[PDB]
Amino acid sequence: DRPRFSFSIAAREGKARTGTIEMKRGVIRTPAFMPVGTAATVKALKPETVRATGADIILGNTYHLMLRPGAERIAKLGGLHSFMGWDRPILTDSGGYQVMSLSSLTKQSEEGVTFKSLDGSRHMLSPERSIEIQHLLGSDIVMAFDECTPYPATPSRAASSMERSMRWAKRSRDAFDSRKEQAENAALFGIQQGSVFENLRQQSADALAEIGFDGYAVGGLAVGEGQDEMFRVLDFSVPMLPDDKPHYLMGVGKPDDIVGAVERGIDMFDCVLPTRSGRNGQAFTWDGPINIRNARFSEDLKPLDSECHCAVCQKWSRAYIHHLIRAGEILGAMLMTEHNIAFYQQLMQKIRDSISEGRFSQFAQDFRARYFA
Amino acid sequence: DRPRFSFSIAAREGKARTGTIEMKRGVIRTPAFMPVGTAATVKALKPETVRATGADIILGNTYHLMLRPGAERIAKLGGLHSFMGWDRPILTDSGGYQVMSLSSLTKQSEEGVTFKSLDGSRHMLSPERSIEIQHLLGSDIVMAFDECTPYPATPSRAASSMERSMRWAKRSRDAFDSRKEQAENAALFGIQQGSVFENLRQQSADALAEIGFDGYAVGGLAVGEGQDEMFRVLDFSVPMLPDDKPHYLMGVGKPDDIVGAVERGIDMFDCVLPTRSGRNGQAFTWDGPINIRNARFSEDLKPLDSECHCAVCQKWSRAYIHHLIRAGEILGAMLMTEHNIAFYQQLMQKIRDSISEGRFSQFAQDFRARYFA
Ligand SMILES: CNc1nc2c(CC[C@H]3O[C@@H](OC)[C@H](O)[C@@H]3O)c3nc(N)[nH]c(=O)c3cc2[nH]1
Ligand SMILES: CNc1nc2c(CC[C@H]3O[C@@H](OC)[C@H](O)[C@@H]3O)c3nc(N)[nH]c(=O)c3cc2[nH]1
Ligand SMILES: [Cl-]
Ligand SMILES: [Cl-]
Ligand SMILES: [Zn+2]
Ligand SMILES: [Zn+2]
Repeated sequence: DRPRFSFSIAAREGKARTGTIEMKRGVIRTPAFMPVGTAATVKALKPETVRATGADIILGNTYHLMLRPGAERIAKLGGLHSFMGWDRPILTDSGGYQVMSLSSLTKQSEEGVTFKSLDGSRHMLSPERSIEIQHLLGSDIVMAFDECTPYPATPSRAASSMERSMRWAKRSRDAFDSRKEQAENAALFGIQQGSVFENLRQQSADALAEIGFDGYAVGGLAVGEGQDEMFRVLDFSVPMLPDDKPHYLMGVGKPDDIVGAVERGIDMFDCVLPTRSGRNGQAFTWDGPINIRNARFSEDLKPLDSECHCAVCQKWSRAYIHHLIRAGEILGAMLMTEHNIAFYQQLMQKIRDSISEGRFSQFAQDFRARYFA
Repeated sequence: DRPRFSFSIAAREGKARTGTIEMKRGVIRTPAFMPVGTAATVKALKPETVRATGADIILGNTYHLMLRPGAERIAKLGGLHSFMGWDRPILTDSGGYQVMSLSSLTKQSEEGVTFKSLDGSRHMLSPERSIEIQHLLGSDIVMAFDECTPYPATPSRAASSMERSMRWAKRSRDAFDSRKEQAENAALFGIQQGSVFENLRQQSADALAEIGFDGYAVGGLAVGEGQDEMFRVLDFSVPMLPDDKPHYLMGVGKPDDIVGAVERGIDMFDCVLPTRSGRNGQAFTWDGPINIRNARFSEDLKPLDSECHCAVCQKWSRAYIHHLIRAGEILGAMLMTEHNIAFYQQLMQKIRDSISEGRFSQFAQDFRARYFA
């Protein structure tokens, strides 16, 4: 039987790595893309379809599930896996991003964060409660409860925020370890903060490594800083993390962001872009994104992408999908989403294979030349 | 190879019949239920899923497709079957119901009907244009262009409407026959009108039989008359139609309506109820409909129906589907719709098998006793 957690690196090229994470519920091929399913569903897809696209793991969120249908309720019903019908690993975010994004709904203290408004209803999160919710969900990869520092941030505020997150990281560690069933069957990842500042990123990495985690996320990015800045921060931040554990870049991203992040040592990704923008009519192709709503696609018999191996591209035309999306038809959302998630997984497969073969640098160059032609 | 059209009756019980319609694109088992897909999609289902539920044929609509994406456009793209990815028979309604339902948008004459409002855009239908559109779509069963008489109607107005429909039926016949490819590969059904009046129903049946059609629809019902009245009209109306051709009751209906209509000699049905009410949270079960939104289902681990063989009932709980529908999630619509269409197809299968075995009367009684308990 598989271990609780084992990350193995099979091949490297520069800072890029490819390998596997073995967990009780399955193997995760890295670099990995995690489709997002905040409401216990990857929007518009059956779990079998998510799996058919090549996904090894999906992401859920403590915050959303706490509100609906409720953490205790999901536990009573047998856990998140049984509830939604996905039997493979699930990573759950801790709510720490919502601490920032929904801050106007919040009262924050060193103890935790209380969210208000069911109208005006209150829900509390803290390192202890976040870890408890993730246990109730039966999460396989549990994220520490942090605060995603807003961007931009002054060095003083970035430091204060990061320092609180490191204290919360220790509390997350202790809460996780104190629950035997969780400690024995799930993994716990810490989240590096520090905004765009090298010294704070170093302090955060050191604090997290001292505590010790199964994996290390780079938090606090993909919050409006832009690719140049994000890459600049990754350049110094990723090498600060333990080399022998997975590196997870939260919230990234567009295909080119993913490629560049892998070039900088990232092993795991999540983003709503393929799902959300899919429902909005944006389809990813090897020649760049297209908006299927555009009148130029109304009689285009080609598939969304000329090479894509997904079921959507095997069967339906751009013209049909154009019609569906224009008409607001549910099947439009379904087909766009399946194709985009499949595209993302094919991207990850090409990345993995090219690293394994020592030709990732060439792949990255070729990918960019064509995607941005 | 299969014929253009051959209806064979394999077994009978009272007025009920079971058999097959063989057409070039496939065999239709009767009594048959046709899922509705007005916008070139059965809402929230891939065609493969529609087929997996047991559907042999689906319904499209001349009116909706004329407006979006356009009949000529669909023809240019290779026809409706290729466009939407359903390779089996498709029946297309003629627009005659919309002549009534959208009458405030219309100017009507003996020549046809023009619909207004793309803002204020005009679109014309007539027997000739309706049949032409259905040809452009590549419909397998073409419906005559009629007018669904509003309900209630005075005998005078019902007569005038019916008489116009019979003139339009002859024009539909001639338009269909004048197009060699259509005449050789598709079938044409006439539509009986006459409101709730026996003498007008008889005149309409006689006119249609004199013209001659491949099948005969009972039109002008399921327009607010209620089951008692609908059944009363079917009691005298269905025997007026040629016995050796299919009898299609347009717009019906709830499960009990279908059972009673089969008891009265109906072979084919269409209705948006399982799809539309599915998206609205109504699930059909052998113990009657339930509304999955109801709080009583929030922690109910049972499938939607205890006996249903559909994929949804094999995998997901009422509690999960309750959550999805409450959350407005697309997967909620998908799962409810697949289950409801599967339920309807299982109903049709039970009807067919019971007629084949000479125990349909018993089935109808048992069905009603449990469904309305
Ligand atoms: C988009 N960029 C981005 N996403 C981020 C997320 C996930 C949001 C999570 O919240 C939901 O999206 C709003 C989804 O479930 C998503 O996985 C983050 N989560 C934590 N705990 N800490 C961060 O510093 C953080 C930074 C992010 N930057
Ligand atoms: C609901 N009851 C009912 N439906 C009916 C339809 C189909 C509407 C068609 O229009 C669309 O639904 C509005 C769907 O495509 C549907 O198949 C009818 N069509 C014709 N041509 N003539 C009728 O007398 C008629 C009567 C109906 N009664
Ligand atoms: Cl999404
Ligand atoms: Cl519908
Ligand atoms: Zn594709
Ligand atoms: Zn079912």
